[PDB]
Amino acid sequence: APDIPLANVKAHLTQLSTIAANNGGNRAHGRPGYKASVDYVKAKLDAAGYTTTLQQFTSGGATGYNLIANWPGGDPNKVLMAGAHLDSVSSGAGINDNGSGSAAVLETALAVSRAGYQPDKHLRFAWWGAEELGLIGSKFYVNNLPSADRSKLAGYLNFDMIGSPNPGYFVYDDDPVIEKTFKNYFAGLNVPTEIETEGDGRSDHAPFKNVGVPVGGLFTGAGYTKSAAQAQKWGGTAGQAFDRCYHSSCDSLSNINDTALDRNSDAAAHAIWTLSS
Ligand SMILES: CC(C)C[C@H](N)C(=O)O
Ligand SMILES: [Ca+2]
Ligand SMILES: [Zn+2]
Ligand SMILES: [Zn+2]
Repeated sequence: APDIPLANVKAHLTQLSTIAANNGGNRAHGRPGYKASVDYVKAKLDAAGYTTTLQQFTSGGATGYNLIANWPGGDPNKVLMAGAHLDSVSSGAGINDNGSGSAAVLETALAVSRAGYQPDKHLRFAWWGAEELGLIGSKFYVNNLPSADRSKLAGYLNFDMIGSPNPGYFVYDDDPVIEKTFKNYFAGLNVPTEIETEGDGRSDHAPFKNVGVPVGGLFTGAGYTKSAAQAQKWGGTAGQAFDRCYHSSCDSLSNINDTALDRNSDAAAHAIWTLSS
């Protein structure tokens, strides 16, 4: 797998920050900042050769969208999916929650095209809308997939908050194969990892997990406090939240730790290449 360039990931975050600033200060469901985010991501994917689909749904009286991108080729009966929610809360730009996961998945999708990669399994990427209203977009996608198509899903990888400013390195403890793939990557960098407990079933992997699709993912921490033991293994500040700007107006471009964002973006590409062989 390729090394994902941190500068390219940060460039997507800068574009999402500008879109929020030009649209009222946020990228929330039912507000212009969300559709403008979808448009930026879709344009990059269409230029790289992906087949893109906009799935529309209505929640809380407003139209939301999911963006689904399929890389042509691969085994249609074994699909590997990776995704991230693209909406923010209305209090701010949502750069770490979840511009960080959205940008890492977008750059990995662009890396597949730049590399001319032809995977054995078919690759599909998704950006979910309305996750902040209760996983509405990912629930809509799973509820609308016929059972014949659900059985073709080999796994779903989720990236939701992967650039926290005072980070931890947490790996989901769901499917064992996906979990091991991420743990082995971090072992090679000599970065320890811990099992994800803070989020639980509170992100877009839940609807997939509930219907039997193997799931996994990465997380760097939100409102919980980093312990002394955690600061010893990862650096940062003990006694302070992993993300002091969670759901706040200060979740902006300065609310990102570059080392964590780079390591998690690289880990995402490593898992996507490894599991699609
Ligand atoms: C609980 C954490 C993984 C983040 C949560 N899913 C959110 O979007 O706020
Ligand atoms: Ca990198
Ligand atoms: Zn989130
Ligand atoms: Zn959130």
